[PDB]
Amino acid sequence: AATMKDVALKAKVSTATVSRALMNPDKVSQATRNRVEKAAREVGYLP
Repeated sequence: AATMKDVALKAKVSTATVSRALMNPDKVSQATRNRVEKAAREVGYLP
């Protein structure tokens, strides 16, 4: 019962990134970007 928000903290992404992920999902670092994609399937939750 995880959340895309909880993952941000786990991957120390950025309160703005995860928040922008719905506005402009093209600012995350390449490396951090690949992790998010995979991390998204794991949690499979991103309202």
